Amino acid sequence: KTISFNFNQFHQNEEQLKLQRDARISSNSVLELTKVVNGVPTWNSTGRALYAKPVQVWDSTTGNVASFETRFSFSIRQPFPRPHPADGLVFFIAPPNTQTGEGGGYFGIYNPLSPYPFVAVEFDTFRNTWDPQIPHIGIDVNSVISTKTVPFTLDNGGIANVVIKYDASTKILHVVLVFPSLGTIYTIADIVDLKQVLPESVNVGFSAATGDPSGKQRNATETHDILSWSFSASLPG
Amino acid sequence: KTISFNFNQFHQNEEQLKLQRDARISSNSVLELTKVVNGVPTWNSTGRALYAKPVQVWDSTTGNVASFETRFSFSIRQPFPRPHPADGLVFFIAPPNTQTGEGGGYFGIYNPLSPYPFVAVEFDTFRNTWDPQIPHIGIDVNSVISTKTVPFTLDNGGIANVVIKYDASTKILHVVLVFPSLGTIYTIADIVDLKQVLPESVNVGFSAATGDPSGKQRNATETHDILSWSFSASLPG
Ligand SMILES: *[C@@H]1O[C@H](CO)[C@@H](O[C@@H]2O[C@H](CO)[C@@H](O)[C@H](O)[C@H]2NC(C)=O)[C@H](O[C@@H]2O[C@@H](C)[C@@H](O)[C@@H](O)[C@@H]2O)[C@H]1NC(C)=O
Ligand SMILES: *[C@@H]1O[C@H](CO)[C@@H](O[C@@H]2O[C@H](CO)[C@@H](O)[C@H](O)[C@H]2NC(C)=O)[C@H](O[C@@H]2O[C@@H](C)[C@@H](O)[C@@H](O)[C@@H]2O)[C@H]1NC(C)=O
Ligand SMILES: *[C@@H]1O[C@H](CO)[C@@H](O[C@@H]2O[C@H](CO)[C@@H](O)[C@H](O)[C@H]2NC(C)=O)[C@H](O[C@@H]2O[C@@H](C)[C@@H](O)[C@@H](O)[C@@H]2O)[C@H]1NC(C)=O
Ligand SMILES: *[C@@H]1O[C@H](CO)[C@@H](O[C@H]2O[C@H](CO)[C@@H](O)[C@H](O)[C@H]2NC(C)=O)[C@H](O[C@@H]2O[C@@H](C)[C@@H](O)[C@@H](O)[C@@H]2O)[C@H]1NC(C)=O
Ligand SMILES: OC[C@H]1O[C@H](O[C@H]2[C@@H](O)[C@@H](CO)O[C@@H](O[C@H]3[C@H](O)[C@@H](O)[C@@H](O)O[C@@H]3CO)[C@@H]2O)[C@H](O)[C@@H](O)[C@H]1O
Ligand SMILES: OC[C@H]1O[C@H](O[C@H]2[C@@H](O)[C@@H](CO)O[C@@H](O[C@H]3[C@H](O)[C@@H](O)[C@@H](O)O[C@@H]3CO)[C@@H]2O)[C@H](O)[C@@H](O)[C@H]1O
Ligand SMILES: [Ca+2]
Ligand SMILES: [Ca+2]
Ligand SMILES: [Mn+2]
Ligand SMILES: [Mn+2]
Repeated sequence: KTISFNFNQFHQNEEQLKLQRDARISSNSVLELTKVVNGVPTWNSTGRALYAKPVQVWDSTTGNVASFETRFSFSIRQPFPRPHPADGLVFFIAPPNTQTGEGGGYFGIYNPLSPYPFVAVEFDTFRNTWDPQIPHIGIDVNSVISTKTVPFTLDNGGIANVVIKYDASTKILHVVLVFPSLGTIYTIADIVDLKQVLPESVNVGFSAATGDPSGKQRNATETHDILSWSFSASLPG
Repeated sequence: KTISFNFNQFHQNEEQLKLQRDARISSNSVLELTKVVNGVPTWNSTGRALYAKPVQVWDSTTGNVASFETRFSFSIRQPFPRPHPADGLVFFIAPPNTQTGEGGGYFGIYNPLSPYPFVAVEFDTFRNTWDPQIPHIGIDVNSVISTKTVPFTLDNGGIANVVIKYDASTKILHVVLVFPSLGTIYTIADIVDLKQVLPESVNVGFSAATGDPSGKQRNATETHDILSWSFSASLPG
């Protein structure tokens, strides 16, 4: 069939969402993935938002795979330039009913203990041992070690428009990152076989994380706000 | 092996540009692919601009194929809404030393009498018998009958930002079309093996065309201006 939803803004206690950990909805409508107290982002924070109902990316009966397009706007404000903001946010697809994973450079989607598959598009702002310079957009498959990455300069506190598109017939997952205020455009694409790494039904959502305590740096933090979000998927048959 | 060039604007008879047919450079720096007399675009016009030097997309010795990224800004002003603007502009890669081809729906890159391979990204503004709804972005390979197309709404006379990127390792050619004034974003991608369709050395450039006389409609016209252009290619070879 063909599912599709769309939030032009968020309402406190959104029946259509599942907030986890530090994820909250501010009074003025934005989805704050990581904690921010009195206008200031704190470290040691991790949160995710999933769409309440599961979506079917493929049908084992027909063998068909769904194509999808999702658009969202986010904003990352980095109050403390030194020594290094962290960690970033990601959009991900995962099995339904998963639980927040490790924080820090794992964005809360990777769980070393009990690893579950996931396809995610990351917006990394802190350089871990496995990362190339930052910030960078990355395409992750079952691992936080991106298959493809591309650098980008962040518009601190500005608005970012993202477009993620998946064409099943070509298996191409292409993402676009635009900062309207700077007129800058960033693009990245890679081949991904959803049918090969994910179950027929999945959850889609966001996950973010601020500096991990082990880094011993309270400054290692930033905001991870989601302003709007629309999703559309087509599974012929 | 990295080649690259940037034009933040164009100047009267530039050293590194080969203008063909109606293509000219206005006194105020824009590259006008098709004819415009006294601020008005005319029909029966065709013009191309090629980068003076040839670029190497692949080496037959190593078998390696180059990856590349090119960005440009164009503007299409359609003064006459009825009966229909035509025909559009394209960015293309082709064997070196080619001559302008047929105009009209062929954008000046296809020559029925002496065909030559070419890879192109088109912004089609007229609907020929082989065309789907217009306007649309299309990826063409040796034919003006796109392998993949996506519709888009034009910002009449507005500025358009384009980003074309080719990743050799995945063979993915992804293009992004942004209209900053409307904040709209369009994206399309397909698999293309340059090594399979083009020679080692090629020319890169633009080509446009206005209504063909056979259409018997002088209003079938519009402008095809290129404001800026940057190109970068990397051959590991
Ligand atoms: C953590 O972020 C703090 C807020 O930006 C930094 O402190 C600020 O540092 C400025 C110069 O870097 C200085 O002008 C400000 O007065 C100060 N703001 C306040 C009132 O705290 C801090 O920078 C360093 O550490 C602080 C404690 C001071 O020693 C500064 O002189 C240092 O530059 C950031 N900590 C770091 C860099 O690890
Ligand atoms: C469409 O444009 C062509 C050139 O861009 C015209 O052909 C050229 O016309 C010139 C003026 O008539 C002539 O000096 C050139 O030799 C000739 N060269 C070419 C490319 O064929 C073409 O047709 C001409 O113009 C029309 C108006 C008639 O006068 C014909 O006899 C000419 O061939 C133009 N077609 C039309 C219908 O405008
Ligand atoms: C060819 O383009 C012309 C310029 O836009 C069209 O004329 C304009 O038509 C408008 C309504 O279509 C009218 O409000 C404008 O005043 C007029 N502008 C001028 C000075 O021509 C033209 O439209 C046709 O021809 C005109 C003279 C009228 O009879 C209209 O009813 C016709 O549609 C366009 N011709 C076409 C569509 O083939
Ligand atoms: C990072 O954030 C944690 C919140 O999830 C803090 O611990 C809290 O959660 C633990 C379970 O992991 C609970 O047992 C505690 O009640 C919570 N502690 C607090 C903040 O009230 C965590 O705090 C540190 O670690 C916990 C286990 C306690 O020892 C705290 O005193 C200690 O500060 C926090 N880490 C840091 C470095 O702040
Ligand atoms: O600043 C926040 C970041 O914290 C972690 O990043 C690593 C670095 O901060 C690194 C510094 O050398 O330290 C790592 O952990 C330490 C242990 O704490 C220490 O006991 C010893 O084992 O060495 C290691 C490695 O040096 C931190 O993991 C997060 O992983 C990162 O995402 C940021 O949030
Ligand atoms: O008006 C601009 C467009 O002109 C051509 O488009 C074709 C169509 O307009 C088509 C009508 O359906 O007519 C074609 O030409 C006619 C000949 O004039 C006629 O003698 C006979 O051969 O039939 C054909 C139609 O097949 C036009 O070519 C351009 O092709 C298009 O790109 C626009 O520029
Ligand atoms: Ca990281
Ligand atoms: Ca056409
Ligand atoms: Mn990364
Ligand atoms: Mn077309």
